[PDB]
Amino acid sequence: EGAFYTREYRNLFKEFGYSEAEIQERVKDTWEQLFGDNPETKIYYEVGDDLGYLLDTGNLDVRTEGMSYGMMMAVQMDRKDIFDRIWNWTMKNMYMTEGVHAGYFAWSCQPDGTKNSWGPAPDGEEYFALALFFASHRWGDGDEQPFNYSEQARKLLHTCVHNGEGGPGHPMWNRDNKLIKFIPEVEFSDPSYHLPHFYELFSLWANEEDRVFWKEAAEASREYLKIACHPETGLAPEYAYYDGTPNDEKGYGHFFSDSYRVAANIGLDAEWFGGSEWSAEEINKIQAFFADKEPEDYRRYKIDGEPFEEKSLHPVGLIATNAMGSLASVDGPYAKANVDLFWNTPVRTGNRRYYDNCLYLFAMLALSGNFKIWFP
Ligand SMILES: O[C@@H]1[C@@H](O)[C@H](O)OC[C@H]1O
Ligand code: NI
Repeated sequence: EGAFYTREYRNLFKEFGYSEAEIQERVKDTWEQLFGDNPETKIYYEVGDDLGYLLDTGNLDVRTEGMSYGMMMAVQMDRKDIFDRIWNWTMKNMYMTEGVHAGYFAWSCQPDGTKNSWGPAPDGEEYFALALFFASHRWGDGDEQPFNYSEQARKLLHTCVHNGEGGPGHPMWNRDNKLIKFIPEVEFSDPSYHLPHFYELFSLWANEEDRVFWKEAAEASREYLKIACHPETGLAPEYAYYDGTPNDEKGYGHFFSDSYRVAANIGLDAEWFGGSEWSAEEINKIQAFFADKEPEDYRRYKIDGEPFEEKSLHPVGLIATNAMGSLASVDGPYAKANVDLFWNTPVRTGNRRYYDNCLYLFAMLALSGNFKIWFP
């Protein structure tokens, strides 16, 4: 039974022989390297006395993906000051009050706050919402907006499901199949975007009129992942049609950057809401596929396993996600090897560190039993 029921979180590092002391030190060090004053590795930048943001070092922009990640990270680390700085920046510079996407958040902004687009990224919206629910539960709803956390979360999720009824907007979930979409105006998805465990919680805290829908979304996402992941390799494409097959129209139909998060999501869902036969077997397939492969040689692969000449742009993130997946198969034949590989992998430096490091800290929290559900 998941931690949702027991309220006890598995410390996989510890179960695999690591000392509690070293684990505690490592988790804190990972945090400082990302949010502290460590230019070579940090991804979080403070601005003034009330603003802050995560920088996509590789594209020199601020993404809701990063901001939502930063907020989730801050609440897990019980750092309201960081959470508030980031959320404040998001509402001030990313929240859109105009255009067909009003009510959502511009997916990419320049460091000075200027919007690069008026299009949103659904995976950011879903992270903002849960992060906000957790903030409300850990610290309580702030008196002045937009710090009225739970109200902002329910408000945002309302838009995500009902947008397009009272106007020209589009919902972020297809109302018929209950599946999250790549972006509001398309009818296809992105496997890494599916977070059944997040929806389960939304089915408890979102507006009551949508609680049934969210329970249905969680179930729909679990089924979706079964058809999206290759049956032999376990690899999922970055983009995929609702039918499950890859959408390679623009080159996103293979196993690359986006895809890595699938294994992490499966792991966290298993820890929160319980393991499943499918999840364990899925992780065993992915890890098995990488068992005879060296990090320095990780490539972009077709989901059937065929290798491209191109190397993985974020091999450290891949390592972190495969390790985090071990939560869905603690007795798997490669579980220990993956956790050890991650432990022996340093936080990344360079202009491509952003994505790797985000996946890195999430894996560190989850594997140490510190990526928890915060109840009212
Ligand atoms: O924003 C991320 C980008 O920084 C990385 O390079 O590829 C995956 C994206 O999600
Ligand atoms: Ni030590």
